[PDB]
Amino acid sequence: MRVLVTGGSGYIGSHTCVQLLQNGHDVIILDNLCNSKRSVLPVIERLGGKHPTFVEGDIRNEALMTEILHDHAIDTVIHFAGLKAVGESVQKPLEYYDNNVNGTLRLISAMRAANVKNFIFSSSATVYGDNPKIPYVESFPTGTPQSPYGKSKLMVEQILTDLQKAQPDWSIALLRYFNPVGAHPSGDMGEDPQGIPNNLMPYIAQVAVGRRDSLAIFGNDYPTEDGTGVRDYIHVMDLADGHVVAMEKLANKPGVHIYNLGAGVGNSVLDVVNAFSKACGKPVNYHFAPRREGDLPAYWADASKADRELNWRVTRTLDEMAQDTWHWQSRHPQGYPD
Amino acid sequence: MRVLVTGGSGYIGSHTCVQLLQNGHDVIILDNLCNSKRSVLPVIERLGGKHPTFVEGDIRNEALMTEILHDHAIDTVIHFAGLKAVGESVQKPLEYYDNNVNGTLRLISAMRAANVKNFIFSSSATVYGDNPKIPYVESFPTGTPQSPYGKSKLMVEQILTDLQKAQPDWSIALLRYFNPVGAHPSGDMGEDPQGIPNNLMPYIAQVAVGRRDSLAIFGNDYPTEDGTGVRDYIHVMDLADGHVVAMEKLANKPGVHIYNLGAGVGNSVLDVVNAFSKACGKPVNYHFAPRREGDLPAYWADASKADRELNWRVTRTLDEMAQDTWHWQSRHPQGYPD
Ligand SMILES: NC(=O)c1ccc[n+]([C@@H]2O[C@H](COP(=O)([O-])OP(=O)(O)OC[C@H]3O[C@@H](n4cnc5c(N)ncnc54)[C@H](O)[C@@H]3O)[C@@H](O)[C@H]2O)c1
Ligand SMILES: NC(=O)c1ccc[n+]([C@@H]2O[C@H](COP(=O)([O-])OP(=O)(O)OC[C@H]3O[C@@H](n4cnc5c(N)ncnc54)[C@H](O)[C@@H]3O)[C@@H](O)[C@H]2O)c1
Ligand SMILES: O=c1ccn([C@@H]2O[C@H](COP(=O)(O)OP(=O)(O)O)[C@@H](O)[C@H]2O)c(=O)[nH]1
Ligand SMILES: O=c1ccn([C@@H]2O[C@H](COP(=O)(O)OP(=O)(O)O)[C@@H](O)[C@H]2O)c(=O)[nH]1
Ligand code: NA
Ligand code: NA
Ligand code: NA
Ligand code: NA
Repeated sequence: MRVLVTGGSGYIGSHTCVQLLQNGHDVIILDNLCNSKRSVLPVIERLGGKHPTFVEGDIRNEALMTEILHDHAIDTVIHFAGLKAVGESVQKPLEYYDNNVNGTLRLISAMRAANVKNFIFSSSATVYGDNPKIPYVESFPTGTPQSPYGKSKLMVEQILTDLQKAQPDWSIALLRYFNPVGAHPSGDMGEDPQGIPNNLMPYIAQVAVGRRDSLAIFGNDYPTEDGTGVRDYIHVMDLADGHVVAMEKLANKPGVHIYNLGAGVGNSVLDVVNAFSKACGKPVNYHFAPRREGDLPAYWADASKADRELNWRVTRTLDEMAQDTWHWQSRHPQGYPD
Repeated sequence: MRVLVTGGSGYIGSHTCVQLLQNGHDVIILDNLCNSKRSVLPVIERLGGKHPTFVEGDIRNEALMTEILHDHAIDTVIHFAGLKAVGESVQKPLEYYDNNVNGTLRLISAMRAANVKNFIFSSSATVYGDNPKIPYVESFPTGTPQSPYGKSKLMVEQILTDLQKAQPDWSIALLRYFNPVGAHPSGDMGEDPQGIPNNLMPYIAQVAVGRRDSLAIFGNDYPTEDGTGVRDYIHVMDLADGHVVAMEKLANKPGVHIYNLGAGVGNSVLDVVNAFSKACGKPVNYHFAPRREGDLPAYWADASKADRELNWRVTRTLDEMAQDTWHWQSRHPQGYPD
């Protein structure tokens, strides 16, 4: 199929592009480079084994999106583009609503204009809000996300749902992500955050590579087995594969298809730390710090629906997640070149 | 004060502009004329007793909004501009999210750019969602609106709330409207809907003027005293006054100030019909039809907060609402001239 991958040069999108190309799809990447570099492009092509077309541009530019869509006879769109720093979202709400809410709105309006009706959206477990029932199941009513970031995702899910009701020929997949970690097994493609990493894995990795002193573990008094927060970690390669399957199986199948994409099990902060120390060959330095504002103690996905309906399930392990991350971090300590 | 009134040429905004001018404020009206006519302008000036500046333009145009704001040294913004046909919103969701969500986002981003930090937003009782507890109180957590229109309003309230948290010097009033009816007592300014009116009052008025056959009363089997739906009707003049007070009293008072603006009591469809028959001097023709999709049986506002904090309360009656409406309808059967 002809697929437009917005945010295609970023973390999850890069890996997704590789798997898409491996599957022989024609890929057009759209990215504004606010959080990624052109240097990942040749890596995508090499690992994907096929050239993906790249367009530098912004999802907010409806006219350009329309042009791209038509120009490339796109059949389906995978939408990864947006902002995702939770804390920053609290500080700069407008930029989040603009990039995420308006950004998606501009893109789907362009789709309408171009007659494209298959969409895959990068959603989030934040949409469940403060749900005491774990694991989280797609059948659960959404809650109230605590940050502007979380809210922006839930708002987009609602807008897409309304759009589908109004244009019932559309196929829209709402893929709810949990905690994506890992890197392509080659060690040549991975997460390349700028500045202080907000997520656990990359932070640990930077401590391990020697850039940082100690990992601050946010809270050690939660009602979990070891007192640290528990999450559902998923290897970016499994996530990428889930996207290829969803795209292939849902294209032209009218409806709003919601799926949690996660491993279906929880791991604590210590479990992750331990796996990484094991991977890197040295004990990762860490200390206990106060709980992080707005954090939930524990949650993980219920991934039965994706297994059942798409025949998709994770295959990589937590150790692999840590190992692949360390491999990338260590092979490319400065990330992608400028 | 110097106030920018978006949607100023529409129903509620026109009346608000009149009262603002009467209070000696300098008013700048911004409207795209998608649901109003330039012919209301001279009426606003005449009834307001002072000239309001008018700019034809769109809230979505951030650059223009910014320019206006600066050019006119605006101190505060009253935001009435947006789309509000509920049924159409279900059919054309994108236009609603764009005009309402993105439209407000563009406007407040322009405000940021221009250093304007006082805002008044036209909110809605739809934000309470399907709340069984009536009357509705500001202290109630919001619910889930059933239409794209309802959702767009709640999304804006959330975005504004986040904005205020991030720029705590801002003063933002979330004015939740219930069922605005009536017309300026002069009979020369009123609601001028195009095509079939969606709301009860105007529909009744068109039946009365002879344009329509019979009012279809949506449902007669609700758990209400007479079996018809019950709502909180508020005279547009009281609503207008509430806006002047809110603007004057909340300017430069940091926070998110939420107030329901309603009469605080409920009236059924039959009560409204009866009041109008009385006003127009002839029995209004009507029949019972099936319930309207998504309608709630009964709800009204709890307006104690506005009374207490702003010393504001309604003063016009249901009869006045009907009378003023008939007066306008009858004096100007073709509405505002083209
Ligand atoms: N739990 C969660 O909510 C969860 C977990 C991770 C990622 N996600 C979502 O998955 C998506 C991909 O995440 P990621 O980790 O790859 O992040 P990322 O920052 O690496 O990728 C996003 C890409 O979008 C691009 N971009 C940003 N705004 C843009 C715009 N306006 N126009 C064009 N390009 C733009 C960036 O330059 C970047 O290459 C995002 O939507 C993210 O919010 C959600
Ligand atoms: N229960 C409720 O939710 C409730 C009741 C009535 C009205 N309201 C809200 O109050 C406001 C005023 O309502 P009204 O009855 O006066 O409606 P209205 O249609 O008469 O007024 C809206 C005005 O906004 C203008 N407009 C629309 N989109 C615009 C845009 N993108 N840029 C510039 N101008 C634009 C229209 O031309 C019109 O003059 C609206 O926001 C409406 O949704 C809410
Ligand atoms: O420097 C860090 C980053 C994260 N965490 C914890 O690691 C888990 C995952 O955090 P992350 O921010 O990566 O993603 P989230 O689960 O919030 O989407 C949570 O329990 C966080 O409290 C931590 O202790 N230190
Ligand atoms: O042609 C109409 C319009 C409205 N209504 C009823 O009148 C009340 C107010 O309807 P409206 O659409 O004006 O506003 P809402 O309360 O939905 O905001 C509700 O009980 C509607 O079911 C009716 O019976 N016939
Ligand atoms: Na429809
Ligand atoms: Na670098
Ligand atoms: Na802040
Ligand atoms: Na007319």
